[PDB]
Amino acid sequence: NCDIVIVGGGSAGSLLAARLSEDPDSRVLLIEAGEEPTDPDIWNPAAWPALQGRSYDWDYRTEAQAGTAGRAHHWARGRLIGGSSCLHAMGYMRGHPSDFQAWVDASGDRRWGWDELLPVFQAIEDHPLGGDGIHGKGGPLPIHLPADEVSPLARAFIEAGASLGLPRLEGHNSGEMIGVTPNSLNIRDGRRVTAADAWLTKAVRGRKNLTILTGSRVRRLKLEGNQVRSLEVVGRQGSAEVFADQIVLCAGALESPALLMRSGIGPHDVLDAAGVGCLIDMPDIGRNLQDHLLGAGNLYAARKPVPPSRLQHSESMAYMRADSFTAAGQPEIVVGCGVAPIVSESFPAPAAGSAYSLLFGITHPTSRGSVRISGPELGDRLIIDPAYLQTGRDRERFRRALEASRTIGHRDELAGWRERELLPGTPNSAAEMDDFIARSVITHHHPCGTCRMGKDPDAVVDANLRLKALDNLFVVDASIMPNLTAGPIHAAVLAIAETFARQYHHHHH
Amino acid sequence: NCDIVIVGGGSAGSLLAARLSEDPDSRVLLIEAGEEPTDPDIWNPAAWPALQGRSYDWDYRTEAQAGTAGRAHHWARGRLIGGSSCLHAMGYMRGHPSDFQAWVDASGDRRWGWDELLPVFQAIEDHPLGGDGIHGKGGPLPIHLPADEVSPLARAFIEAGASLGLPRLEGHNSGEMIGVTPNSLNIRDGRRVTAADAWLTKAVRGRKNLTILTGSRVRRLKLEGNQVRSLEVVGRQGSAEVFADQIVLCAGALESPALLMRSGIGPHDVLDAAGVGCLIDMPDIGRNLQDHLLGAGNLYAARKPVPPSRLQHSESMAYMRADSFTAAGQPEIVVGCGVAPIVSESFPAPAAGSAYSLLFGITHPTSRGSVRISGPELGDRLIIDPAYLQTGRDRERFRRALEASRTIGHRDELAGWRERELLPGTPNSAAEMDDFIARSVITHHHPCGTCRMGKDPDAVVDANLRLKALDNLFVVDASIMPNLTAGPIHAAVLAIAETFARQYHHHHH
Ligand SMILES: Cc1cc2nc3c(=O)[nH]c(=O)nc-3n(C[C@H](O)[C@H](O)[C@H](O)COP(=O)(O)OP(=O)(O)OC[C@H]3O[C@@H](n4cnc5c(N)ncnc54)[C@H](O)[C@@H]3O)c2cc1C
Ligand SMILES: Cc1cc2nc3c(=O)[nH]c(=O)nc-3n(C[C@H](O)[C@H](O)[C@H](O)COP(=O)(O)OP(=O)(O)OC[C@H]3O[C@@H](n4cnc5c(N)ncnc54)[C@H](O)[C@@H]3O)c2cc1C
Repeated sequence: NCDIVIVGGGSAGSLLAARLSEDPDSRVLLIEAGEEPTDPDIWNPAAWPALQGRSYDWDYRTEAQAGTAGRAHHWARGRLIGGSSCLHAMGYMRGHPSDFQAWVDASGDRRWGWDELLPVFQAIEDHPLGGDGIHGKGGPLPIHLPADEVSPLARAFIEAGASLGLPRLEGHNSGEMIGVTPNSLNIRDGRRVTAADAWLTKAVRGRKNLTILTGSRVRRLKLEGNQVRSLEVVGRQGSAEVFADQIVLCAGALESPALLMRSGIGPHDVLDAAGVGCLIDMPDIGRNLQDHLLGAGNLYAARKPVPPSRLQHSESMAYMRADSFTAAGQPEIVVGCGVAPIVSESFPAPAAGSAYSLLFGITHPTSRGSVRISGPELGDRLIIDPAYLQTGRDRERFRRALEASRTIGHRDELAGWRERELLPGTPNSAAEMDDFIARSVITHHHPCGTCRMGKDPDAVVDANLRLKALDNLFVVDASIMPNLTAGPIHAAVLAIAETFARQYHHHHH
Repeated sequence: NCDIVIVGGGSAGSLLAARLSEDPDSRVLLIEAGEEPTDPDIWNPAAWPALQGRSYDWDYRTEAQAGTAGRAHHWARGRLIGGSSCLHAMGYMRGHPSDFQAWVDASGDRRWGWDELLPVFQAIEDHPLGGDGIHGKGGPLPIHLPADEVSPLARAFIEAGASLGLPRLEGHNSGEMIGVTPNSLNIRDGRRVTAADAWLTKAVRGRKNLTILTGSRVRRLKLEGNQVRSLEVVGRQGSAEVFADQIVLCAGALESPALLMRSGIGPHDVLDAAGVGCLIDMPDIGRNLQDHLLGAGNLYAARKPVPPSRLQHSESMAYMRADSFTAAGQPEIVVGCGVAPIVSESFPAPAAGSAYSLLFGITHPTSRGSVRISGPELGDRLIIDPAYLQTGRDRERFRRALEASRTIGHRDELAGWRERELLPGTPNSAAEMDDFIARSVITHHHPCGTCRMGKDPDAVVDANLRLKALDNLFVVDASIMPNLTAGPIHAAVLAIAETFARQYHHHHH
């Protein structure tokens, strides 16, 4: 019998399959819904917005969002070995130490603090500042600090921000995140590196104690007593039952609580509505959904042609406080330089090369949404409501983000690039700004929180990532995050899986 | 002062004048030796062999070639806006990915690899397969895939090759070059399209920051310190001095190293012999000259009249390995179907309509020749020795090419066209084959390599196309190619200029 089954071979799942199978005494099975990657374009960094909407994208549609001008949103997730890492903008941001302090407060466990995560991040990273005592050296995930390849537009953006008082950082990962810098990227020798590339190497896949099962979707967990006894797996040509001593869920922010709910584990009323028998009433499963938004966008017509970028198109995020460009601390808002004229569907697209967008957002939304299954079946669509822009705090912070973006946008340092502002123009009121923001915001693609880790009775998992009501079931992916990190969450997801991997090797047999 | 002077308005120069002047902050001067095109016949695709030997052709004469039965050869180059593109057989072949791999090995820079050149080619091309993720869409250079206009002879040729195992391709540009297909052509609405037509549009020529100076020959570059300070330009009614911050050489495979040598930059001994003072001893300038040859030809008497072709007369190149019609990979030899009885001057011409030639060649000659000035003046003839057929490898490969041609030529699929083989007949020995090949080969018109890009100390330019000994001087044309591509080199030349154009917009002010 396999000692451990991992469900979902995305970011967290790939790390786990590799790290757990390092113990030759433990048999590991990885079950992944998608196929093995065959698309060449996904290893081309500049083709990243061009692969969602394709075969290996799950492509969800949220409920209409009252906070975003009644707009419904498309959430793209990866369905292949590598998960969302094969689709991602490949930016690497650990987050800010204060982001993780709130995890310690929520979990009651210092292992989720910056100080304890430091060696964890280090184990993950192969970073050119390795030796720092801060950044990792020799880890499987390459971190690349762009310098020469940074587009001239992005450099002018960086100068604009620096001149307002933002300090110059080397990447966002030293523990200091407020400031001005090119985003660090998971790139090596010009080619993007996925979590699957980094951990699921030829050598790893060759291990006898590791089995990878692709094209295979886990439909239900089967319970006996206080334990998961088996998994029903649906494959191309039939379903089958897999037995395991320990089960780790890595299906991501949407698919993990979905699998739980299909299995009879979740809010009783939701399960009833979906026609699923309730075996374990867990009211928080699917709740506390969080995501970052980006206003698309503070659009500027360009004085000269904008090139299609030597990198990943969103080259530089400037995190900052909402009220000052000089103040330090935990970020509150962000403005990013987009070397593509990125706009939501509420706006006509400008001819390519003719314009660029400053993207603006808030780093720690207080809005909280939910996901729920609509039926027992795999193909029954999830009901996703991220509750975008529902709180006054989120709306107000968003106004400051927009203002900050326009302030950076109109700097002399960008006068070589800027012909004029196309969007928003000049709103005369909070109402008009709110309306522009509502029409412009799009997902930053960081859903998380739906199986929240916490020390309170109704949290979904405890500090050890164990589902509270059962004894051999863990959730180890974005779904457990008590709160969003300031920026992109891939690194935090990887850190979650690595601390779980360590915890596992630490206690078992 | 002009920020940039471009020398030579041929293929590379036209692209550069257009692309660089897109930055309205940079003043661009294009200096072209020829006049503006006035000859109507050069926009008639079937008149292409009829315009060389005319007013706007430079018409060089090589040294007698010991490897080609002591024959001297005529090299025709364009002298007009558009350069060699106004004279060309208008075939479009990117080359094979392995061709460019050797550029990466020579330059030490991945930007010269197929993967990096892919978007470059894409930016250039307006191709009916655009959307591919391979072929370009919307670019200034139209690529036409002939179908209905392909002559019946060429179709029979294609069938002949297909029946031996060659796969059917749609053009040569997907990354797969071995196989059978009509050549793709730079044609739109029946009319040929030059590089000048494509990039130097009315709108482009109307820009205030672009000056085009025709009838003007650059005689010398003037040096101060490690920089070019000015150019001596010779016009119809006198000479004059032009100042510039940056100088880009686009004078082509012969005229670029010539201008360098006249300027005191080149092999010290060669400059002495030509009576030019040596300011910078650069031994490789003028060396590593490469060119493709075509045997003219494997001549067949026709069973019925051969029409003067609805296209460009050489409609179909079949690239292949030398030892098998079924093997894939990088080409080694080529056989092309000529809907004209093309023969070298060593053979009497057959009456028009009475015969056709299969043209045969090797794709990657290992022979290396040289160009050198014979004096300081513009009208002092270049000494050109391409060293045709000097290596045993080139001679041996050529025998396989001839054999392949005769094998295709005698196929049942061509029995409707073939009356009998006129040339070579049947040689009984390697010696007799070598002699026939030596008398029959003519230039394919792809000279290149004379200012070779490389990472070694004595290369002429570095990976960035900057002349190694100076700080503001670039060479951006066929002269920089480390090696020939498998087929015609226009696309590669255009790719060279486009990656330079991108590199320029990327770093300056
Ligand atoms: C377009 C896009 C761009 C992004 N860019 C960035 C970025 O630039 N920087 C950053 O930090 N983050 C980025 N992210 C977010 C980051 O990629 C994700 O947060 C991270 O990959 C989450 O990892 P995960 O393990 O929680 O889930 P995933 O990586 O999504 O993995 C879940 C896996 O489980 C599989 N699965 C799901 N259900 C089942 C089932 N029932 N049975 C079997 N298998 C199943 C899925 O097919 C998938 O492989 C981006 C996300 C997207 C969509
Ligand atoms: C007859 C013929 C047919 C061809 N057919 C094909 C084909 O079918 N497919 C293909 O891919 N390739 C073909 N080629 C090759 C292709 O045309 C050339 O390789 C390509 O045009 C090279 O471009 P270039 O910029 O390096 O030089 P060119 O296009 O030759 O441009 C050089 C320019 O510099 C100018 N110049 C030179 N010296 C000076 C000076 N000192 N001062 C000012 N100006 C100067 C010249 O007048 C000319 O305009 C053909 C070539 C020929 C001759």
